[PDB]
Amino acid sequence: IQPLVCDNGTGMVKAGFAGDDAPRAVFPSIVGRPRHTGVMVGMGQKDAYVGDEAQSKRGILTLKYPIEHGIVSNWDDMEKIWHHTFYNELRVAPEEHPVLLTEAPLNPKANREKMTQIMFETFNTPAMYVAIQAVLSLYASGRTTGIVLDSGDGVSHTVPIYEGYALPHAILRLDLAGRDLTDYLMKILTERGYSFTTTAEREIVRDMKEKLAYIALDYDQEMETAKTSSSVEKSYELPDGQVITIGAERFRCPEVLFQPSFIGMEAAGIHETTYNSIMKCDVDIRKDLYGNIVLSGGTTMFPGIADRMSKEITALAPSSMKIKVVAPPERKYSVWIGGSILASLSTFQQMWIAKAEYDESGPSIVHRKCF
Amino acid sequence: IQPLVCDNGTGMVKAGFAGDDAPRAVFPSIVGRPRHTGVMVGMGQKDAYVGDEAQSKRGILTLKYPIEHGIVSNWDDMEKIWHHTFYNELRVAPEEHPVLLTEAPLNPKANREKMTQIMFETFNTPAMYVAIQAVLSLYASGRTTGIVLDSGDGVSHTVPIYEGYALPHAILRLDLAGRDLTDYLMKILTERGYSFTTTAEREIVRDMKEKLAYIALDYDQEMETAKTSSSVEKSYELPDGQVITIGAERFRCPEVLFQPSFIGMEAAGIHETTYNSIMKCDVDIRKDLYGNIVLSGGTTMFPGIADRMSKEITALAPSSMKIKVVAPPERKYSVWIGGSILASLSTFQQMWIAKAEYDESGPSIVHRKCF
Amino acid sequence: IQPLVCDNGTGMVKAGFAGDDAPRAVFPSIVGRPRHTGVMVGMGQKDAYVGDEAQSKRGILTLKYPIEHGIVSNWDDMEKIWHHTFYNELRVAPEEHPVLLTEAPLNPKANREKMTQIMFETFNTPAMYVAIQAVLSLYASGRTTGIVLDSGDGVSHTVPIYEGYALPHAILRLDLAGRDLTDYLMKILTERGYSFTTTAEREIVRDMKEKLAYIALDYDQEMETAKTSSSVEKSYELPDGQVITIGAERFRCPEVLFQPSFIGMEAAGIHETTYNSIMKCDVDIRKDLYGNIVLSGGTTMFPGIADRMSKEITALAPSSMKIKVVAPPERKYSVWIGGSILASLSTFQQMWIAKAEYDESGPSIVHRKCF
Amino acid sequence: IQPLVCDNGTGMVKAGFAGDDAPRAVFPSIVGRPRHTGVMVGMGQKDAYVGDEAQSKRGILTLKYPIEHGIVSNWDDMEKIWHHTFYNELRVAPEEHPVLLTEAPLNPKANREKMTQIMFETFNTPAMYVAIQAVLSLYASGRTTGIVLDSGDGVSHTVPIYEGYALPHAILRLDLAGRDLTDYLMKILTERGYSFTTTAEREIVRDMKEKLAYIALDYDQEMETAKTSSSVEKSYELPDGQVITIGAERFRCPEVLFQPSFIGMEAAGIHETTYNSIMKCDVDIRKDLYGNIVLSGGTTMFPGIADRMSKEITALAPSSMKIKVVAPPERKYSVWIGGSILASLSTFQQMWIAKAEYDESGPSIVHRKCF
Amino acid sequence: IQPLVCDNGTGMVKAGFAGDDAPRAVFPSIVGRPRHTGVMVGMGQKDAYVGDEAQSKRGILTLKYPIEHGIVSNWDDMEKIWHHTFYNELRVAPEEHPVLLTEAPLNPKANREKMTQIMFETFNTPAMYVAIQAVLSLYASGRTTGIVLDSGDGVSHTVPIYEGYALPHAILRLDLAGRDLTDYLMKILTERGYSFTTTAEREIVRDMKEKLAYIALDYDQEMETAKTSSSVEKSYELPDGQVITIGAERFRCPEVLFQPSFIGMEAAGIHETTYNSIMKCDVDIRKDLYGNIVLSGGTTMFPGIADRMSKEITALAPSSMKIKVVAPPERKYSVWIGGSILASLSTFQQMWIAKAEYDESGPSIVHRKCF
Ligand SMILES: Nc1ncnc2c1ncn2[C@@H]1O[C@H](COP(=O)(O)OP(=O)(O)O)[C@@H](O)[C@H]1O
Ligand SMILES: Nc1ncnc2c1ncn2[C@@H]1O[C@H](COP(=O)(O)OP(=O)(O)O)[C@@H](O)[C@H]1O
Ligand SMILES: Nc1ncnc2c1ncn2[C@@H]1O[C@H](COP(=O)(O)OP(=O)(O)O)[C@@H](O)[C@H]1O
Ligand SMILES: Nc1ncnc2c1ncn2[C@@H]1O[C@H](COP(=O)(O)OP(=O)(O)O)[C@@H](O)[C@H]1O
Ligand SMILES: Nc1ncnc2c1ncn2[C@@H]1O[C@H](COP(=O)(O)OP(=O)(O)O)[C@@H](O)[C@H]1O
Ligand SMILES: [Mg+2]
Ligand SMILES: [Mg+2]
Ligand SMILES: [Mg+2]
Ligand SMILES: [Mg+2]
Ligand SMILES: [Mg+2]
Repeated sequence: IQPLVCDNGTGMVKAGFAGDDAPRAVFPSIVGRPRHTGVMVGMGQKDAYVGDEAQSKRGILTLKYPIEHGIVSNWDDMEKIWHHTFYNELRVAPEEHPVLLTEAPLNPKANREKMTQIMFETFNTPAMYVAIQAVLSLYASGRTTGIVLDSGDGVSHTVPIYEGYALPHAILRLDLAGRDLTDYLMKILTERGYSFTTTAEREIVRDMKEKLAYIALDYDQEMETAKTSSSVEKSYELPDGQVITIGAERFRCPEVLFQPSFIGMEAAGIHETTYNSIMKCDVDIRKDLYGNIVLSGGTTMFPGIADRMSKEITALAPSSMKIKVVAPPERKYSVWIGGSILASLSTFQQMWIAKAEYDESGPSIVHRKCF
Repeated sequence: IQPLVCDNGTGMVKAGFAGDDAPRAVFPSIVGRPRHTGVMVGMGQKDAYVGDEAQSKRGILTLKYPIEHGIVSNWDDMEKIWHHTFYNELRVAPEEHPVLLTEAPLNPKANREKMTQIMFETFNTPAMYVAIQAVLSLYASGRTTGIVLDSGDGVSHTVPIYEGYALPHAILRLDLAGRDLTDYLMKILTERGYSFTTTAEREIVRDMKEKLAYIALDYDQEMETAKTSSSVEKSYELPDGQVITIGAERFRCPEVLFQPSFIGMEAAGIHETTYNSIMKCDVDIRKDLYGNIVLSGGTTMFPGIADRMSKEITALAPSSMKIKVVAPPERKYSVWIGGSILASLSTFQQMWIAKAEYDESGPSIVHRKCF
Repeated sequence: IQPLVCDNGTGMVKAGFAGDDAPRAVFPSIVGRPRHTGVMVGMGQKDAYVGDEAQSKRGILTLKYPIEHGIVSNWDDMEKIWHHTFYNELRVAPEEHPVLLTEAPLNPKANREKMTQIMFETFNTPAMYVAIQAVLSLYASGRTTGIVLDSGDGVSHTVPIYEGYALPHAILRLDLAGRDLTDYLMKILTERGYSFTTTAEREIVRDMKEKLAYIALDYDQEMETAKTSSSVEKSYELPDGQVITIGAERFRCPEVLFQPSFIGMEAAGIHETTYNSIMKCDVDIRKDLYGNIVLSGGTTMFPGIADRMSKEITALAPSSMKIKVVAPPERKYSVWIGGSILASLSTFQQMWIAKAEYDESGPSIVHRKCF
Repeated sequence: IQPLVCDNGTGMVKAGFAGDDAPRAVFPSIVGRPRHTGVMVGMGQKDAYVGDEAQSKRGILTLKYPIEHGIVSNWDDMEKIWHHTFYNELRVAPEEHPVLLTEAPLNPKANREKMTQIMFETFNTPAMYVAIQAVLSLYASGRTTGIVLDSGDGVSHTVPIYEGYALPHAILRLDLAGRDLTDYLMKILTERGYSFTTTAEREIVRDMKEKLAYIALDYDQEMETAKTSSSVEKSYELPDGQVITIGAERFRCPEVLFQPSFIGMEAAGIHETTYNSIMKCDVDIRKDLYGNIVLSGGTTMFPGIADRMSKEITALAPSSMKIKVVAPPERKYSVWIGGSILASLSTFQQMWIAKAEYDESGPSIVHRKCF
Repeated sequence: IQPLVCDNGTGMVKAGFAGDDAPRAVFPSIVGRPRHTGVMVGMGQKDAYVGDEAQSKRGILTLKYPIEHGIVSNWDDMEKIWHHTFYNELRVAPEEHPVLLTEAPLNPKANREKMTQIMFETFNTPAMYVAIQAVLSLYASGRTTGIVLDSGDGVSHTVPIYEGYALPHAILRLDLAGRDLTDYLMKILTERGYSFTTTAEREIVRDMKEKLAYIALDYDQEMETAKTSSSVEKSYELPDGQVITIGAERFRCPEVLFQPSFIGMEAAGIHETTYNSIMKCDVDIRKDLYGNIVLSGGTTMFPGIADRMSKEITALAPSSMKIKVVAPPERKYSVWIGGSILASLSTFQQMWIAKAEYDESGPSIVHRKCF
């Protein structure tokens, strides 16, 4: 009876039972299709590889995320990911457990409504609820007032909350996330002389982004130090044994997250995003929001992102307020942990919109906006 | 058996037992309502914040004084303040102690009568009495003849008294008080370039009025000195660390209390108010009223208001009479102290109109006009 | 010798000679800066695009209004707009004609004073005057008593006037204007699934606001009708040929102007703004102000705003007084027409503060407060 | 003093003086080495044949392009091509004229920097500049806004430009070009039964690609017509008198340029390449880029490539925008003509980085990114 | 009902029933014609000797392989080999069993189509299929991912396969095979002084190639050791008792297979062939192809060809990947064994194109490209 907490994130799908501490199913939301063979059912190799099988057969597939910046945009491959999780990764009938789902804020209502329609009509979910990822990360942080800055690979949204009482009029969202960081690493590794153009090469560049790239404090001084051949240069073994010496491109990929004009995404920086979310909030809230700024999402796992977020809000904020950038471990999993917290909550048990209630009112039930 | 002395003032509610020297419950009469969330009982955050809790959650609330210039005008939030005091601030059953209540003079009789009705029928008060604030401040001043000039944030009323023998035909009341001073500080800080429009910003402006504003002697000479950048300029830290340099707006807010045409309240100045209350009194009373003019209420806590009241009555009075402007400390609390004096008085124990007497005669009992 | 009437409005700058009927220069107050190229003077493309040139190059620029809610806040780009008008749009030496300027009421005095300083010291204006926009719109309405309700894209201020005799103590100002309507249309088109985040997309959303949005009578009944797919849905061609079907978002953008809590601007509605400006005025003035309420500014060009202003003041006013909501054509240009009227007036020729008088008294001359 | 414009293209090297209309030196960038004899200096036949001499001795040589997809990858044979041009083809001392050089965009910086090092240190160039081929082709097209789609035998890069103001964040590059078309013609002539495996046979296949292959409109209908023995079949005389009847292989070689999955180059088609370069650009730029799409490079000389580019962007673009595929004559030479235009420009005379300036700053001068 | 598996190889024709382990008919594909007598039917000696009879009468015949590098090029003698097999070697009616046929990849389609036409119209085959030899050798190797390097006497083709999913865009073929090795042994035995010019002498040279020639590790060091008269010299008895001492010509015949420039076949070496077939494949496939490289065909029966293939791919591959050159026994027969595996497969029973289906669709059926 432990309800399912499926973090339906952009990059990877995290899923597991409520009341746990780590998801069982941790695998990327990738559906792979072959590119140099026939789809004959007769010999019948397969047709589609989902997640870790797609990661194994990464070479002969056309890997494509079905979702697009939170918008699902492709229902068939998404549904393939759904039943693949439910019947191969967690191995439970979907009518046995309720399904608590996650999303990015400010989504088009057709996405939430048709996702509810598929969960209720294809899988016959007993009951469900769709929650914002940032409120879940705040509940997993163990506090009541903070700003949760999630940036999960398609989105980068900020949400301020003050002792509960969620503020819908200062939630704001960007598009600069880890996908653009991967594409910028493609555009910047062309300077070294290494061709990266395919989806397998895309996943290799994404792996180099995860394991190799750090973030500096002063970008200009670090560019000054990246003139002599110093310790900023580093090698990396490719899966065919090839070695790439990555020099100044270590720190100049997370520089996009604080200078979005380097890829031409005309928007504010993430520090300016959070500071303007503070400025949209009124006074007497700011003192409790300058001191509990909380990072979340997997793209806050850069080494030194907290001290880059410090000295930069500090330049924007007045210099008499405590700038307490809080970045815990398991920032990848904070949304799932908060979903497991709310799914275990007895007070939350009023919020499970049942399929019976879906047949009672109709598909317009999913925008009642309660907690 | 010590009866309750509840100063039901406009700005803050002062309450405490009789025979004390300071009220236990000192908190503003503010009921706050949320403005960016739902009022769902299920999660059930709260619904209303009263006084100091509203002062803590000042940012996310719509703060609103229920009372209006002495007229209560909103019975539900006022009743919320009543039981919040009686069960959270003083922590006593209201049938255990009698309740001595305060009011501004010349109120509409429905306010006093329905307040008596709520104290007798909702709370089951054993006995009560409603007294004028100025007579209480005179009894706390320790004299028998004087003019008490109370101005408590919605009202500014003057009462002359001569050795007892309260004069109902020279009591006169205005509306110019600290609320209009706060709104004038909003209108005058727009010249500096600081937006103040919300109720949280209203309370911040009220705090600046309390802690920063003094009152001059000659307003024209002080405007003459407020042309060079001199010591009249002063800074102030806001709760988000913002700094406002307040220059000539220090002294030009209490200038409204002696020039009410600056906000368009077409009435007499407070000095002209008191002088005309003297002129409404007959001769052989004036000599004992020019020498015992007593300030009271929290809006007489401006630095130098006594010497501004001097030289100004002196210009109105003939120059052969002692103009003795008396302004003690605890002018905020003088009404409560006089209420504690009368509530301790054995002679006053005839005046406690009981709920039994309320059932004896009816709701018209509250206008017998005795001492 | 025809003096310049420059409507220095928030959205667009209207300017022309006195004694005319329409401004020659009608172009938005926008200074554009490039975002994907170098500012090398050698090839020297340009550096800044002003107004209609910025509107032409809307795609490759960072369009930014220099002004901010009446406050100019950026003197260099504003000065660029000034000399661009004077030397490209009207083509006259600024010392040849006097310059009558417009502003929103309750501005910080540094804005008016430094604007006068730039007009007198950079351009060498012969003489000038700064007038409130609402008094100009009343003079262009051809009446002597009314309430002018201007809402020009950064401000929304109301001014009551009774047979001349301007009342400074009932003029009141808000911040809810067309800029917030554009940002709310961004926040509400995210529900349809159309990304609008850049300044070019901002101007496209502003164009859709001008050409597509109407205003309802009963918002709740119109939301009731916006459940079936009815004629409230409508398409719009984007400059790349894209088509957006706008349904209930037609009428729910001007709903912000009568429900400012939908964006969290905690203030009164525009109807409550005007009604409270009436209540700040005394009786015997109200009968001549309930019958001559005059709309002005470009954001009163919504279809049906007069009948929305009716039935809503009528619910606030007593039901025995004529509620005559007057909304002429050319409400965009009414401030400029009234400026052309006063600039043609021989009686007004005492009010032209010359640069010689600026050197006579000093920069404190601009607050003498005469008509 | 007419500076050298050397189109350093992949296939052939075009070079000539500035201010002309056609290059003097038009010969392929091929260095040939013997394969059935000794390299004895004693008799001393030769050692290497460059370009047209290699084309004459095509049979007994191992013909090899030194460059590789824009990357030079072989400095000695490239330097042989350089001095062979400068001393046999144009016959001028390289210190007499400045050398304007061309390249494909997104090259590894070592290629540009060491090419500058060789031009400055081996040849002692007086001054130089390296320009993108697409900007040169746009300047030779005589317009200011367009998308130049160059595909010169190793690369196929698209560049959007809007009234100057070069956009570095929508330039994107592929590898599918004429080299892969030649290798696909080898792989597809094996079906006819004609062995092509050597570099002489490679050049013969390249000549058949130039002179024989057209491009269809509907590939499926043209495959339908290529079932009956129709006029799509055609003969060709080889240099030994052999005759090959080429049937459906006429049109199915440029089909690779619009179906890159036929050789397994997992990327977008050239139409999808240009359409995604449009989509990377923002709106208000697209209308001026759907109407001025410009082809360039020698591999746009297929018969009917303009009408194949039409009806295919039209299926991708919305059907309300003018799709004006512009394909001039001399698309081979457009880069050289634009180089002759900029090399004649007096405004461009600031951009000639001298060898003196190379000794001033150092070899890092070649990435200042100015026009 | 066991279907025929006829390895239609270049050198010898292997044929036998499915489900066996060795072919019954193992004889060379040679048709012999007399050269010193008349073809009179009257006495009627014979006219043509096929295979082993031609091998017996090797002296008085003009032995000629009908096939040419996979291309059959002579239909009458090939048809003689077909019915000679079917009626003298296996002794079964061809309509009794289906016939699974083998071929080299990239053949001209007329060869496959007319071979199908002869099998269906002359012999009346019930059903058939034509498979690539390398896929058969991989299925006989018992793995799913590898590179099969077949070199059967006319061809030398490499095919990479990854868990099924056959890659048509990295299959590549040469012409250097055992025929050229035999002709090079003719050209190199002229140095010893032994005339070999006839087809009988050709078969004797081929027998010496099979039984006498090994392959070295370092060719230069083995040439260094082939200066003193050492154990590299060896004798051989000819069928007339003649003895040839073969010295350095032992190892210098398979040196052609790794140095194809010694006969002037301008192509890559077999190690460079396989390495470039790896490079044509993408990454994440290479690790499973560097470790399962599989030799096949009879010309991989040289002593030490595995250790020559090692240290040579190892010099080309990076030195951090396992180079596992796998060379089983029965590399001659691996194609036939894999054909017997697929001909026994029940899943493969969809692939038997019947003569009925040949009359259904037509002769274009043989290019449907399924497994
Ligand atoms: N060590 C790391 N450093 C920087 N980024 C990381 C690291 N590990 C993971 N990431 C980023 O986190 C992403 C996956 O986490 P997350 O954003 O939570 O997925 P989702 O998109 O589902 O929210 C990866 O795409 C990667 O970009
Ligand atoms: N130091 C001060 N200077 C000027 N005014 C003050 C000061 N302290 C308090 N006040 C005024 O006193 C008010 C509260 O006191 P009081 O008038 O007694 O409340 P009530 O309205 O209940 O009578 C505040 O609203 C403030 O305007
Ligand atoms: N047809 C229309 N319907 C609604 N609003 C309009 C219309 N036309 C113009 N507007 C509004 O009027 C504004 C420009 O007029 P105005 O407010 O006079 O400019 P300013 O800010 O200079 O006063 C635009 O920003 C737009 O928001
Ligand atoms: N008539 C033609 N039809 C198709 N392609 C052609 C034709 N003429 C030339 N080409 C192609 O143009 C190439 C040479 O031109 P170009 O691409 O400008 O050289 P570069 O590689 O130097 O840019 C040749 O390799 C050939 O592939
Ligand atoms: N012991 C051996 N050493 C080297 N090569 C051999 C040996 N035995 C056979 N061969 C080669 O194998 C060839 C026959 O095998 P194979 O290539 O399978 O025939 P096919 O051409 O039908 O594929 C002979 O022509 C010979 O060149
Ligand atoms: Mg995630
Ligand atoms: Mg009080
Ligand atoms: Mg305007
Ligand atoms: Mg070229
Ligand atoms: Mg064989």
